[PDB]
Amino acid sequence: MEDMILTEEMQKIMNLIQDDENNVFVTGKAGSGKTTFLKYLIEKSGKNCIVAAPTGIAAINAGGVTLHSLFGIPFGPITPYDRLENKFSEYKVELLLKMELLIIDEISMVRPDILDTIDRKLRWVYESDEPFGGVQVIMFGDLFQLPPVTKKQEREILSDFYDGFFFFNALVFKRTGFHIVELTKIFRQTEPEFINVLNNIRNYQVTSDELDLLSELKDRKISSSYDNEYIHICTHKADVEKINADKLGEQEIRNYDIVIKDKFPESSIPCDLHLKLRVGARVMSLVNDSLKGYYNGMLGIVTALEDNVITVRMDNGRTIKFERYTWSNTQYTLKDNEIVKEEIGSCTQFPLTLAWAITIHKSQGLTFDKIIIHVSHTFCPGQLYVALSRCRTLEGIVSDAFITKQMIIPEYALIDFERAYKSEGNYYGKR
Ligand SMILES: Nc1ncnc2c1ncn2[C@@H]1O[C@H](COP(=O)(O)OP(=O)(O)O)[C@@H](O)[C@H]1O
Ligand SMILES: [Ca+2]
Ligand SMILES: [Ca+2]
Repeated sequence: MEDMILTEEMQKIMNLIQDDENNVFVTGKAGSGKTTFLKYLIEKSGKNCIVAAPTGIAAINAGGVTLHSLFGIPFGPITPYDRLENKFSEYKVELLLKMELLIIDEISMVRPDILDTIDRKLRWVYESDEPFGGVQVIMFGDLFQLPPVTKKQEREILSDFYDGFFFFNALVFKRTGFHIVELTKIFRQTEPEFINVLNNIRNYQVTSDELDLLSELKDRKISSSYDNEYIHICTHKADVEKINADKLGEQEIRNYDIVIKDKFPESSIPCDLHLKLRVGARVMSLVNDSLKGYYNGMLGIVTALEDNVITVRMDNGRTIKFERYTWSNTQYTLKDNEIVKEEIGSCTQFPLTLAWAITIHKSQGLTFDKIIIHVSHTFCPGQLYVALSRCRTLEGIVSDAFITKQMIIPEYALIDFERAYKSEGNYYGKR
């Protein structure tokens, strides 16, 4: 990227990371430039960086590696007194010993014990008492997107040792801490009234006027149809697959298989395994290409299907000839005494997926012009905030049922964290 804007908030982060004793939590809503600024921070860093993330898909998109493979972490809850098989290769040890700056993306998807397992592993390899073995730690993510639901079993094992199931509850943050910088510029568009409604909801300050706006979002006619430009945002996987497949149909179906090359983790695959399409299918772009003119999350309609090209007319009116795309699975090594990346696998497939409907989970980090919210009549803190936040404006939202005050379920663990650091020098943990 070459026309990137350097905001005062981004420079504040760069100012902070100069002092290599400073850890930093970089946060902000979808569209506030976290992924782009991450890349900038990489390039403009005089330090051997490693980028890691808690899922393969997020690792791949950030150009990094999973936390579990980087540090050899067993899958499952781990107390501070569960003993680790600290078996690392001589190369992994040498690599970790050259890491000066660890960057964790999607920090809010990191279950807290994993940070502590990481702190322990680094202390063992550095033979030090300093948290994370003295390595500087930068963390990127939206504080207000919930992590994976805690499985009934992890719940029981871990509650004896932790106060909460958010990343800042890691025990290491009694021994170290971090500055917080929220990115507040939304580059795609700037919408005060909508942004203020989202914030009022997440802070449980909804005014009676705002409660009335939510009521007017209901529209049975629009929300029960599938031929408009609205995308159905639903919580459950089954509902989205039902809607997408129902609309796809069985007549004149074209199939495109994923091509795997060398070593690629199944759960890191960010595309369809068997992309099935037809002329007129509603689809979403999965990757960004500024020169070709599409971005991750752009919606369009298939108009032509050939062997190696899928022609799509996007919502903005442009026709685009999509070709297959190759995601690279990389890992870090040492070239001399410098950390570099090396490809160990790839997968190849058209970067499009059916998009009459998308899950709340698959749409993490995306915004759309027009959404139909399916009210999750269950409950759980923060659901309605997440669903509303999938839109770019207030006027673009439609609901399948009336939105009532009781559907606003606040997450007080998060409100307390925000208000506590905002009044403690934008810093959390030990000084
Ligand atoms: N520094 C920047 N200057 C100009 N545009 C930006 C900048 N950062 C992000 N954008 C724009 O915002 C959109 C995506 O932002 P992104 O980096 O994905 O933010 P996030 O990860 O917070 O969702 C793109 O349209 C991109 O061009
Ligand atoms: Ca992002
Ligand atoms: Ca240090």
